[PDB]
Amino acid sequence: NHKVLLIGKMYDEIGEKLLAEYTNVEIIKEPKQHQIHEAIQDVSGVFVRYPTKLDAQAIGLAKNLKVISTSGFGTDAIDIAAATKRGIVVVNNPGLSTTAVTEHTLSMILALAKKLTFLNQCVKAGNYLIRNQVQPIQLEGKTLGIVGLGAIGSAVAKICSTALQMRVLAYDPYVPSGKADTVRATLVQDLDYLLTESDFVSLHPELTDETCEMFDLEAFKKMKPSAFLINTSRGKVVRQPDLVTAIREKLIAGAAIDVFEPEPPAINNPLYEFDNVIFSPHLAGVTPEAGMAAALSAANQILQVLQGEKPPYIINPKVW
Amino acid sequence: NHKVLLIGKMYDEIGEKLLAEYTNVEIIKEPKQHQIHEAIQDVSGVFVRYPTKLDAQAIGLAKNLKVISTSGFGTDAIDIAAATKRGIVVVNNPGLSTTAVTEHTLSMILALAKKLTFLNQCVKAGNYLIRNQVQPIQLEGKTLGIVGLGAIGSAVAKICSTALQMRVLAYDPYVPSGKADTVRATLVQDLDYLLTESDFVSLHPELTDETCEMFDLEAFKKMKPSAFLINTSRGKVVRQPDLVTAIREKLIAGAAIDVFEPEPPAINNPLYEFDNVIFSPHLAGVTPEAGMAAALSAANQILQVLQGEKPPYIINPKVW
Ligand SMILES: NC(=O)c1ccc[n+]([C@@H]2O[C@H](COP(=O)([O-])OP(=O)(O)OC[C@H]3O[C@@H](n4cnc5c(N)ncnc54)[C@H](O)[C@@H]3O)[C@@H](O)[C@H]2O)c1
Ligand SMILES: NC(=O)c1ccc[n+]([C@@H]2O[C@H](COP(=O)([O-])OP(=O)(O)OC[C@H]3O[C@@H](n4cnc5c(N)ncnc54)[C@H](O)[C@@H]3O)[C@@H](O)[C@H]2O)c1
Repeated sequence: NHKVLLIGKMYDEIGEKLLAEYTNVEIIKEPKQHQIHEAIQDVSGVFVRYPTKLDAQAIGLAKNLKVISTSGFGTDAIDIAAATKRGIVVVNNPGLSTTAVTEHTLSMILALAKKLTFLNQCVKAGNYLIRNQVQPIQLEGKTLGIVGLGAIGSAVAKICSTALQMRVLAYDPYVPSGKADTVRATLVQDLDYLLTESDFVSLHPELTDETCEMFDLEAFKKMKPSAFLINTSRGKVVRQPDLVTAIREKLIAGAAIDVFEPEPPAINNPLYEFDNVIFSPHLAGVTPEAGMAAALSAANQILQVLQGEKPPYIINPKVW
Repeated sequence: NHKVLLIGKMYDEIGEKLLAEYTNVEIIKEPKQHQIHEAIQDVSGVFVRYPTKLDAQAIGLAKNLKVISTSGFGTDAIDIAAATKRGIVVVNNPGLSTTAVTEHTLSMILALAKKLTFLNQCVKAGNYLIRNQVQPIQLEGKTLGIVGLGAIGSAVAKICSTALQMRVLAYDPYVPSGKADTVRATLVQDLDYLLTESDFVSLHPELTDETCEMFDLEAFKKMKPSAFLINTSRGKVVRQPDLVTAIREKLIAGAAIDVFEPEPPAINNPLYEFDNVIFSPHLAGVTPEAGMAAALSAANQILQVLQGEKPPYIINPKVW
């Protein structure tokens, strides 16, 4: 009966097999615009692999379209306004990768502290004697500043405070101090104190008007020159030209970045030049386990809409 | 009264200041052989920064020499036989870097699981789209095999089993099963079972005739092709040409290496070619905190010998 189009593969094939048991599924990978246009014309549901964009032209051509599902939390690459105008349900698939992002964050904190990429390059260049000039940092007793004490911020705080014996400060205007106590952190109401105290600052807030570009030049000026920034949250929490300035002018010692603004990043991003900035391509939340959870959630919500059942994660509820 | 020669700096200046309060200290850095010969002639004590060698010629020229201290555990670069022959006390400074090496090991396990160096290179090359071909590994529920359940092996096991929710197996013929239970690991008497079960194998044994080259080609053949090797113990625990073969032939998925055989490694080490092997220059145990502990221990033992007091860590006790 119903046809479904996957614009990009899911993060695990289980969701494709689930859809195929109930609908006629077509998958297109890294498609050109004309392939989207030809394949979307008669489908009832669409899945979009982040960060691929789904625009008003494609939505206008999709004469039978009832539901659009993203692959994870982010919907900024979907023209939601055009979908809402045509009564199309947009769902996302959030909150299914807490463990993945927590582990990734720990990996990046440790890689910066142990100067992993730099020391690796030195040894492979024949400069083992770099060990007379550079030492790793011991995490024990250092201060980690967490911005955003939500699901991931809490999980990172708990591991860093207990297993790694770090002092953990958390800034989050919307939680009680008891939430920080639970994970052996201290809630601080003054972001300036977190900035001046922290040896590592890791960003985990929801992206809002309040947190958009909250990490700008003024924030980097307050950080310790020896401190590192980690961002696995959203690219727009950081003002990218200001991070460039902060790295080049040595306002901070380095950064680890999994998220970008814009997404995908341009090929000539000015941050790539700096050996003390390390990158991953928005993969903090994409392990096989997290991908399977997100694939099942995306497939289930598509099937729900096609059967007239309300899905859990509607982004534009006024269409229902 | 007494003069002391530092062949290389200590890992922290506190030990140099402690020595200078009681002796006349000279420091030479990355010295040529003739500088060692001229500076050692009349000193009562010598400190040697790893992995610098102190040979029979230098010891024979050191007419007043009473004590040699290494910087850490390893004494293989000292001609102990020549020192013992002249009645010279050799001390090492062991067991002061458990936390440093534990943290470093975690950093390397996580960096391999999250494909850190590879994904960083891809993004900086403009290949963010590598995220359609490569996914990180989620550590939760995977099996870590620890070889050697001593101070560092136990500390790594405890963090990986509790904080990271890994299944931990330990091989160590000289501990009771209760020691593994304490850190939420399982002791296994069959090394083959650890090899076939593990997704990550991390080496932490003492180097003995039994553990020398225990990780040879036969061992790599039993490991999972998807598994990784981590070595922060001693270079001689691994048969280096066999690790080269294992990496090139894809018997294992990668490795992280902090220790080398020989030390220092040659500039054209065949392992450097492989992007899935990451290196650090024998720095797992050298944070500022661990360096300060080792520097104080080295300075104290030198001063002890110069005052006729027996130091804790004599390597050649038959001279006392
Ligand atoms: N890189 C990835 O692949 C990936 C995957 C999942 C989530 N994320 C992102 O990671 C971040 C954390 O995810 P989560 O599941 O823990 O979200 P969450 O909703 O559980 O927690 C977010 C926290 O941000 C806090 N916050 C709101 N305004 C703040 C402010 N002005 N200052 C400080 N904190 C503020 C909220 O009070 C909340 O506690 C989100 O931005 C999420 O979209 C990224
Ligand atoms: N990379 C560095 O900078 C650095 C720093 C400190 C220590 N190390 C090395 O790390 C390793 C671990 O150090 P540690 O302080 O935990 O030592 P430790 O003496 O506390 O423990 C070593 C363990 O090895 C075990 N062992 C002995 N024979 C074994 C065998 N055949 N198979 C498996 N296990 C066996 C012993 O029973 C013991 O439990 C040592 O080789 C040490 O020299 C490296």
